Amino acid sequence: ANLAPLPPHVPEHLVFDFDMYNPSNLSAGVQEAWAVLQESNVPDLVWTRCNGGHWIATRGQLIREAYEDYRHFSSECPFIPREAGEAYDFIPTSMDPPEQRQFRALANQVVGMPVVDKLENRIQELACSLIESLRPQGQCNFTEDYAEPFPIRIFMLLAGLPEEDIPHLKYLTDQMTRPDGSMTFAEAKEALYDYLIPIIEQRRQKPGTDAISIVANGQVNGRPITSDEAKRMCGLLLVGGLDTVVNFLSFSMEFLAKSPEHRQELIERPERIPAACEELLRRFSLVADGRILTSDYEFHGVQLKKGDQILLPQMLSGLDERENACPMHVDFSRQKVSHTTFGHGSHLCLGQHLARREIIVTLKEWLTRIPDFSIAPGAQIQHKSGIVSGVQALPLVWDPATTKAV
Ligand code: HEM
Repeated sequence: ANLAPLPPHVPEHLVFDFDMYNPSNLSAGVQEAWAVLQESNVPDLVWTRCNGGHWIATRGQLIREAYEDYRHFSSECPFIPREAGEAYDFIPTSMDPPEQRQFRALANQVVGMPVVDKLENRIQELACSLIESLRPQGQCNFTEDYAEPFPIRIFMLLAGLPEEDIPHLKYLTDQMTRPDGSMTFAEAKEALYDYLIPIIEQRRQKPGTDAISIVANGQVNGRPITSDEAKRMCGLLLVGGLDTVVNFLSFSMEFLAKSPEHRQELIERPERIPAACEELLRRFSLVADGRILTSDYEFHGVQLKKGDQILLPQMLSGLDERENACPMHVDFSRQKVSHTTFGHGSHLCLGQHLARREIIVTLKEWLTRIPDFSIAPGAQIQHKSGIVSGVQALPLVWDPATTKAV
């Protein structure tokens, strides 16, 4: 890899060239690959020369800490590389309190608990339809057959966007989280905003009841939201809607496809599913963004310099043995599932209730109809890493004679 020149103020012993877009031991799994940052030979706060050079807090306590101190760690540049953090202007994430506060309130109206509760029937229906549709096939490509359509259509439904725009939209968000080099972030950004601008003006003239209409005609600071702000808020919703649960579902199903005992457990004790959901969210956490130093600052003995970027992997907190014993083992009965999978501080994920709902429904509905399944033989499952990690393909197979329509 191409390392960037070690800045003068960075100690050589703090260097650890970890590449968040292509971790060295990715073949062992993306979480495993990131967990190497937590080995004994790695300091708690290191500096990677990769992707332009930036710090990485490797421990749950430091990640939580930095996330709570927005005064030193600004959300103004939350992505690595720097070009990505700059071209990034999403709302409410590119804002630090108290500003993001109002915008966070409005985004909550469109994805908050009340919306989720109201959409629960639709969510349940879709899961049941998708699964009953596959149950007899005796096989499927989970990533394209379920993980993608289930959450995305629910989001398209909630946003009032045609399911026909999904391919184009999904490619653009994936470009922002796991860049393939085809275009810069600013370009993926633009392409995404190009799609929204007309829609926003449209729903501004003729407001509807969809999320985009609600956002576009919402109010912030006691006054109306601008088209720009509406667009920046919606760009983020698109990413959360098309590139989060979509990826997380595959990590969990890959796992269940190999854990017959874990499946049996939720089959018999469905009351355990919400706990299983939280534990899988810990073990298969997948997000990693960060902050930018607002000024020179000494953190846990390390001298941080104004302008310095620091990755605070939400993914690492719950994997930290200091936070959970035997962090790599999945135990649905963990007395306390500690994690920051949905973030920490003033930017706690607003779509986590929807995510949990979607996850719990999948677990229940899938295991009901298709209790016994496994990964297709010879299949090699591969992961991908970035601001949000995912799974390349997930071929599953099963005996329809063991399934059952409900
Ligand atoms: C498994 C699913 C998901 C995970 C793991 C996840 C994770 C995250 C994380 C870690 C943050 C904080 C980032 C930071 O502090 O810089 C965040 C913020 C946010 N997420 Fe999610 N998210 C998920 C699903 C969703 C969904 C489905 C939506 C729906 C559009 C969504 C909407 C948001 C919003 C609006 C914010 C901004 C909150 C703020 O800045 O105050 N997320 N998400």
